[PDB]
Amino acid sequence: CPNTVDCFVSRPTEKTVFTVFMIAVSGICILLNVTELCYLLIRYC
Amino acid sequence: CPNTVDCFVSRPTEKTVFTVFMIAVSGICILLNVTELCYLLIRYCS
Repeated sequence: CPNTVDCFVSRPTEKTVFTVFMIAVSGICILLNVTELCYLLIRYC
Repeated sequence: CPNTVDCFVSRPTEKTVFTVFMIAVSGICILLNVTELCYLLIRYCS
């Protein structure tokens, strides 16, 4: 590409919406998995 | 034009050759007119 070339993304807003959905659910899934580890690591140890 | 755009000149070498030719001949015309001042001045200086 000569110098700097401007390029344009397809459906940036719709992709952002679905990205936020997947990141938020993954963060929730992390918390749901940490608590189970916390419960299992207070009885045994 | 977005950012910097590359553009290409038509016949740059041919145009440079004629540019040098015009500049050189104009410089000669300058010298050929300065001497006429010297010839005119020495008449009124001596």
